[PDB]
Amino acid sequence: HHHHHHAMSMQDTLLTLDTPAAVIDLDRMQRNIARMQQRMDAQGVRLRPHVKTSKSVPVAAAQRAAGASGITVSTLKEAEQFFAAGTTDILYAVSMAPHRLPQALQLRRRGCDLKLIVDSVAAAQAIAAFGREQGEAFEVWIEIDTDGHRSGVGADDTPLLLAIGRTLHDGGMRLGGVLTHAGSSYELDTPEALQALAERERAGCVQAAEALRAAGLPCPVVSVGSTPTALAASRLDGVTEVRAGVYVFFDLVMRNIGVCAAEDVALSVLATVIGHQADKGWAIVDAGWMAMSRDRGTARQKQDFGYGQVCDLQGRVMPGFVLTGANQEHGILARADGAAEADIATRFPLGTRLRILPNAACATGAQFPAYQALAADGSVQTWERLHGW
Amino acid sequence: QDTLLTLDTPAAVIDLDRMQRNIARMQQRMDAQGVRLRPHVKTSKSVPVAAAQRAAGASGITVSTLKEAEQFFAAGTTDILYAVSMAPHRLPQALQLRRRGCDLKLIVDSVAAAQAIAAFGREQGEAFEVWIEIDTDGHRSGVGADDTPLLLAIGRTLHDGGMRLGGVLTHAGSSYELDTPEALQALAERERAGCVQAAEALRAAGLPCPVVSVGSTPTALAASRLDGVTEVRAGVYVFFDLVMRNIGVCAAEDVALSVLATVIGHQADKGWAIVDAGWMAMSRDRGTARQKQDFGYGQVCDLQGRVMPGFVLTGANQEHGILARADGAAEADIATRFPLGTRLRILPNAACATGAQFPAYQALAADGSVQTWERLHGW
Ligand SMILES: *Cc1c(COP(=O)(O)O)cnc(C)c1O
Ligand SMILES: *Cc1c(COP(=O)(O)O)cnc(C)c1O
Ligand SMILES: [Mg+2]
Ligand SMILES: [Mg+2]
Ligand SMILES: [Mg+2]
Repeated sequence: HHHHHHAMSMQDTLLTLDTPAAVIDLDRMQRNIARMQQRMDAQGVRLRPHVKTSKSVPVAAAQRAAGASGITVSTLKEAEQFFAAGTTDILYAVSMAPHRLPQALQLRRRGCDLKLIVDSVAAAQAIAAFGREQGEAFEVWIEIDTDGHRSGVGADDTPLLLAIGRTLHDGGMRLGGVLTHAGSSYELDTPEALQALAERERAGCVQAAEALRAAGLPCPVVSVGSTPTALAASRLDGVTEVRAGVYVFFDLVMRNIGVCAAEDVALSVLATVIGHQADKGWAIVDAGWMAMSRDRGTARQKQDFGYGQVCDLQGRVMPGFVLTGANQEHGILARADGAAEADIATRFPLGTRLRILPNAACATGAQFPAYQALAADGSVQTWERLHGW
Repeated sequence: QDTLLTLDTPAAVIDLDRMQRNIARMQQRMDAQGVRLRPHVKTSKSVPVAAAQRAAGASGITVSTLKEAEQFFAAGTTDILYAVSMAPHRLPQALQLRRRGCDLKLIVDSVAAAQAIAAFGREQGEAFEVWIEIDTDGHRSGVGADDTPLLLAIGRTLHDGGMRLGGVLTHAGSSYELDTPEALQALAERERAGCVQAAEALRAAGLPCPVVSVGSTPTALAASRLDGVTEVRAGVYVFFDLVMRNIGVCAAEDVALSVLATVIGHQADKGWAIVDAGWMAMSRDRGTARQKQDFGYGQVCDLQGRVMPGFVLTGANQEHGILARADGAAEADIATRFPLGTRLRILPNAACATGAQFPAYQALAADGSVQTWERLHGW
């Protein structure tokens, strides 16, 4: 059995991978994918996962297989990659730059049903003029600011919403919907505050759609979501789809917001112990910030996990030990409480492998060309992901 | 031709005239000290950047991973120091590089790692070259500078084990917390002294120690004398960054890496311009937050590279940066100053962190044309 025997001899596990490596526990990932799709199905709304967390074709394929409708992307590079992989229904959810209009036009002309978003009269004018010149009715949604976080028209700003919506509609473009992202949910840590923010996000985005429609303008989609508000919303009246992406893996920021446990976290960075400073209680590992990223989202939350929570090779949290510091290719493993562990070298011998849970999975993942997707039998497979623009 | 007007954004642009001045400045300082410069390529991981460093007089390179050793060896560079405590599990990869003809040097700071190297080398018929890392300032790895028994035990393990004990090295990375010439000079002296002290203790015990290697970019530029030292290692100086400007070893105008970004909208009530360089372009590094002037997620410059003091990225989401006044006020009519589609260039907090976010740099020539210079990602 030639292929079998060769593949067996080539197969990696967590003991044979070189470190650092970004490992996806596939069973935890599938539980996360099921949980989010079940919740949206219960709310009677579509799920349009945001692939910026993974930028990985097989990850998005698992989201689609579970029932997802389309994807959200954060770059046109993502739109190109996932359209080539067979995803047609793609929302580019970053305010459209006019100079990217030729690439968006080429993606639509090759058969990608690519939606763009704007929040200004001038961006709507640019799209409509290019669309008229090029004989393309782009679909464009208007981004709404519901929580003061980032881009978007105020939900209560009827004159600007009308001006933008008329610019698109009069200009022969398809005004397809409104969207909002309540990213301020990341500053909360109670179920009450998260439920209230999810209600403000839904209410505001539906308010903007109702004002466009009261002026005779079409607005068939109402799209909301962050992972914390997707999991917290009690009701989604008026909403057609919810966008969420970090949930596929979760991370320690999400654990601190309270929408998951550390044991739901599916992404970890496999690392090796490469030295010590025994008098300071330090183990030095080969996962520095270039593996973890410089994200320190947990520093301002209820529990600071430094550059990440230490787990053993079986993925079980080792409470009390975190990466307290990080240089580029070296992480400093020590007690979070600030005590010097006695005998750090017997606790973590040279060559020991550990798995570090990330502050932010979106930021850790981008540091790696690929993930190693870990199956229940202990084998891994390389799953590429996209870097750059 | 491709230029700053035609590139998609965000893009990581190296101003070649600025890079070359940085290259010349460091090389000239190391010449004046009578030491070799072994640049640390972990800042750029880019073959043409290191080629310009070599053209100006650099001797060999330092790398932070064996993937960089593979890349630079495949491009013809053979004098490579891998300056991260060696993991025994990567010994097969190091061995294959040496057998292929790469003169790859490894480092250790423990008896156990030295025993692992020496046993594998004897079995494989390879006299690995290994330097001992010395801790001269409490920053990271290494044998304590006055820890002679540890030093000698590692040295004897290597040399009596049939390996080539090639040298000692230190990196005084605590230089990054300083911001005065006096304090940088004293740290550079402490770095030099402790590294030299270790070499002398090896030699006094009859062990070879031909290389004494020190450096960080701040201590390379601040050191008043380098007696006893054979080479200096420095990397971030090739581009500089705002961390370095705040340490005081360069000006913002010297920073040769910037991120070209387009204005994609505004929040006029807040005086924000939104740009398409978020933290995925800048990285999450916020090293200037702990220094005397905080530059947020980066210092704004105009398309010509003019620094615009007082505008910085005060915040950043993944693919959106928030450009606003550093003084906290709301710029009145921000959209009339920076209309949609305006291009700006952002100086990074940490050149090593921002560079790693991009698959390639755009190297900007005097005539305004660019050439793409790929760089390495991953392990
Ligand atoms: C990232 C993002 C999402 C998903 O939010 P998470 O909390 O990261 O899952 C949704 N919509 C927009 C516009 C996004 O940028
Ligand atoms: C990065 C590094 C250097 C170069 O110091 P910079 O201040 O970044 O130029 C030298 N030696 C070692 C061991 C390093 O890790
Ligand atoms: Mg995120
Ligand atoms: Mg491109
Ligand atoms: Mg650095």
